[PDB]
Amino acid sequence: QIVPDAATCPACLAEMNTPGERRYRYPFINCTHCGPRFTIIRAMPYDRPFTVMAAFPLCPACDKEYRDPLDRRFHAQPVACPECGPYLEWVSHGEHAEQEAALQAAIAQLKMGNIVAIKGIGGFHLACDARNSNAVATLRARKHRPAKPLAVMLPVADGLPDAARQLLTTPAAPIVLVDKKYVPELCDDIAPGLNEVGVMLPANPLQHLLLQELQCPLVMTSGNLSGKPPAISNEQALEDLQGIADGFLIHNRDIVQRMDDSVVRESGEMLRRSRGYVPDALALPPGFKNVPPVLCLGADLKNTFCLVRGEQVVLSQHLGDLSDDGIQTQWREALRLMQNIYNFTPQYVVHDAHPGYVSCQWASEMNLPTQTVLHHHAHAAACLAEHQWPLDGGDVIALTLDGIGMGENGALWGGECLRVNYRECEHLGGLPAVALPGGDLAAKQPWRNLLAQCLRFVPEWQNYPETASVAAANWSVLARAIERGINAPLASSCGRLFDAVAAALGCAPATLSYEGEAACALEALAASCDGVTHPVTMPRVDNQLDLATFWQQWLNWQAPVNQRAWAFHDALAQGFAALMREQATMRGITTLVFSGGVIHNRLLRARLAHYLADFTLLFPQSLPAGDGGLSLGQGVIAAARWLAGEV
Ligand SMILES: [Mg+2]
Ligand SMILES: [Zn+2]
Ligand SMILES: [Zn+2]
Ligand SMILES: [Zn+2]
Repeated sequence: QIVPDAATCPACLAEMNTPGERRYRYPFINCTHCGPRFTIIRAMPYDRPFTVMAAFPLCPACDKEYRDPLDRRFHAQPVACPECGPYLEWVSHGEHAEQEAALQAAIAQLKMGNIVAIKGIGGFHLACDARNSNAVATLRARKHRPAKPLAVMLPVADGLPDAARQLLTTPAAPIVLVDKKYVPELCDDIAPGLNEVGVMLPANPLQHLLLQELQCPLVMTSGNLSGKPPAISNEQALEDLQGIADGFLIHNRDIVQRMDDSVVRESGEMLRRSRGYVPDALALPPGFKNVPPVLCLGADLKNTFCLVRGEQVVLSQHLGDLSDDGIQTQWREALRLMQNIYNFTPQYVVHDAHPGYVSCQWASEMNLPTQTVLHHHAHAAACLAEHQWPLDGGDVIALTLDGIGMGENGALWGGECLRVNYRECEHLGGLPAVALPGGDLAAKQPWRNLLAQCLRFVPEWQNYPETASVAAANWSVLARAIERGINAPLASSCGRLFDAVAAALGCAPATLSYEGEAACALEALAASCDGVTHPVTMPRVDNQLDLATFWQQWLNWQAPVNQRAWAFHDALAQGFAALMREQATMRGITTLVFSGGVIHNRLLRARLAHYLADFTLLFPQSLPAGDGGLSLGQGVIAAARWLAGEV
């Protein structure tokens, strides 16, 4: 069996720190229990000749250890020592070094407040002293990332809550989001405007050597260019990162598979499932058996694919935005190895119903029967599958909250109440559909969504101080485009409503630098409020939330910004709760499901659970609520349709 890439174990770490050991300070020490796996395999079977390590014949001392059945390194496929293995290389503007000297050059650069690219297990990181305001601002400037929070590597987990330390020290070694109050050493440009910081521990020998030396937190963020796939080869690292990194700590062991760090909350909630979890298979729910080989393509953002067969499913690592330049190479290499590992040949392909998706174009190149699944049906089903809801388990009422997905008859959904089972999705109601002014621009500039909401729902909107910058523009050109349906499609998007409220509070920049930045900012603001008595509501009118009443009460309820943010989350949760209660009770449904990327909002979860104590509630935990779990949903739905003998 192949197991996920694993953090250096205590025994290899001790061997590495023991003077006189042959592997003393060797940055590529591994044994049968730890080290790279999925990332160094060319083809099956798992055997040194079919791994990146075939290039390095073993010295006799190594080979004796590889061959002794009682030795920790028995059949350690990528075992090596300094005599026979890979070695470090340092590259920096006409300066070069190797081995221990390569390591010391990188350490001296980091200590001086410089930024170094470091080769890891599944790609390259950019690093610098996370206490150094100057270094962190220079990294943000060079990478054009003014806001998006940076992951930080700490030497140890001391001082973090027990739940965080437990997750941080598993073989998977994820990034764990922890309250920033636990880590005062971090300069304030690490996650500005947010309440959490992603911390990780050293999990490969090179990282242990660095942190043992530096004894301070290091920014350890992905080594890529925005809009491009991460580098996995030295040449592509050297090329992509030359404007950013002051020097490069690289080496000559190949990485064959892109594998980003996994990201979880301290609570155990999965955000990004990659290194340490891939390629572990998951058991399908009861009633799923003898399923034919199905390839599920997932969706266009935060992509994962899924292989479904028998009574199991296996998800790929995070592969990013499928629209990015040359991402198909990494996607394809990941598909090849995963199919090789599981001896899998698909008979069917399932993909999203949006005909404009890249993933849909890729499906048509495959020469297999294809089928389509609505985006929000798949979110809801991934959450049912994760909770082991049986094939014949019965209908639930689902709340699927995200930015935008294609719904029935070409509609753009993102804030819907649905009656759902593994075969059917019936739309019951939700947010009103509101123009996205400027189409793709509506996700980047929150004021567009505020304008769209004001035009539809807020009489005399120009008189409110919340709308001043909008009001002062020549917004009437945009208003005219909106009336005429020119690049202004209607969407009932929960994410765009967050954006509209964030625009009205002024709590993100006018143009955003990353997807979801305004919603994250609004939630961080709301979470500093412990709850407040307020008059803001979102009544139910038929089967939609009445935003006219909402805006009138919210815009006229003066209070500190945190309390206004809180009141929005509370009113939205109460209004959706009332919709779901009526829908579920009158159909005799006792179980509710919640899914979509907006459901990663902790305040909204907590408020929903508060108003829906009379129901059994299913939220995602071991898979991402967002598009990272979508392939799974597609897979259980295709399986359930086949199992029913559907045509
Ligand atoms: Mg602390
Ligand atoms: Zn080990
Ligand atoms: Zn050796
Ligand atoms: Zn989605």
